[PDB]
Amino acid sequence: TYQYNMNFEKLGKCIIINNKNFDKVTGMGVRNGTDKDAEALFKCFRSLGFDVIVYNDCSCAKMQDLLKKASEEDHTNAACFACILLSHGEENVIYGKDGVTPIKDLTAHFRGDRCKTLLEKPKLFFIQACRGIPVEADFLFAYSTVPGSWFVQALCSILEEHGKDLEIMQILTRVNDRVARHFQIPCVVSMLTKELYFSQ
Amino acid sequence: TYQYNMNFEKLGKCIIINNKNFDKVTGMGVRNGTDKDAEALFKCFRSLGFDVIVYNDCSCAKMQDLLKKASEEDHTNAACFACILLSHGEENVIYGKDGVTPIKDLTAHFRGDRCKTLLEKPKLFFIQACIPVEADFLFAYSTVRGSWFVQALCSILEEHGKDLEIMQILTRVNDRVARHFQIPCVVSMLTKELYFSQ
Ligand SMILES: *SCCNC(=O)c1cc2cc(F)ccc2[nH]1
Ligand SMILES: *SCCNC(=O)c1cc2cc(F)ccc2[nH]1
Repeated sequence: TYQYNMNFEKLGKCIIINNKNFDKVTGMGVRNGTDKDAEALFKCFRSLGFDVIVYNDCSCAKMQDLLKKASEEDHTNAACFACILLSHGEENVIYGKDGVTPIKDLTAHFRGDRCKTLLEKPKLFFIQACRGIPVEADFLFAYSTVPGSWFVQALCSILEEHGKDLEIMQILTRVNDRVARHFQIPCVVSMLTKELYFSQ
Repeated sequence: TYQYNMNFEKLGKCIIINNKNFDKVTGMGVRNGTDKDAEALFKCFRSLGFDVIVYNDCSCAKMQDLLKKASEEDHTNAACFACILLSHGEENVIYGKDGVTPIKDLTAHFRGDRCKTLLEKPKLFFIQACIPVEADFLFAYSTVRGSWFVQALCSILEEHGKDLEIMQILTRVNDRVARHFQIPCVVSMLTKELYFSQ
């Protein structure tokens, strides 16, 4: 078929990492408005049919252990997997509370060879990294650099109105448009091999 | 307004850089089959409706001037623009005949403002090598008859280039080369849906 099979017991997991406060040492300030993002997103993704977990002010070691343990779960009865990262960022790196880890190490755990239960299933990453290569099939990255957040608000609004009738590329194209109309722009890196509808 | 407005005199320009033979001083081999690639691409994109021109074994400066002059042209009557790159590739950089040149420098000429006539219109880059940012750019990037990527892109486009949206085409391309076994990507900064008709 031309779209991902969605006939599973569940839609799948949605991990939200909400980093607001950072250790003085990192020279990063409070990320005001992120709670509003985190909350809109969890409500939104809950409503699509995801099982949402929300983590807050995580260390670098937590974000790593967190995701690794998620990648070691049994995803057989799930349609897909989503992870949302709201934090500080610089080229190819995301901030924990105590430092900096490469976005690539975070996503690497969900790789065909190390996460057999999610093979041929979409793995979704929405990164909202304010202050500034995992090349494998069925990955998708929605990265935004624009400083709740415009990107996050737009994602949520389009998703709650069209989440069940549009394909992700359509959703995220529309998102790109309105963070663009508010006037930087978000992007989308797709390695997807089918079309993705969150419905049945 | 959910789709890019295609109502113009022409679809637009489509430059093809087809680098096969490389200057000794780079120790880069003959890219056999890149000619079957470039011919496949020419016929396909011409059939979509692009004004296609093919340039062979371009040097680094040729590639730069090609694209700068290209951006300097008047694009008032065109729906969009498309560049296809067939070469050797490393990290964020293409090869000319006479060495290497960074991808971004090629697209820099087409930015939001340096090419005011292409503003609000899709600039498509199809790269087959073996940042940067901005509204209405799209990259289809691959690593490896001709290459599996090209062969897939041409077949799907020959068949659905007139009824499917750009992202649907490229997703099918992705799936197709994946079936053969690396995987092509799509970087999208598009703000609308893209159809090659109406
Ligand atoms: S929002 C994605 C950020 N930029 C990239 O990751 C990127 C740009 C680009 C351009 C190319 F020609 C090929 C690959 C590529 N990745
Ligand atoms: S074909 C593109 C290869 N990888 C990238 O260019 C890439 C991956 C990635 C992941 C992100 F979270 C953000 C941007 C990004 N570009």
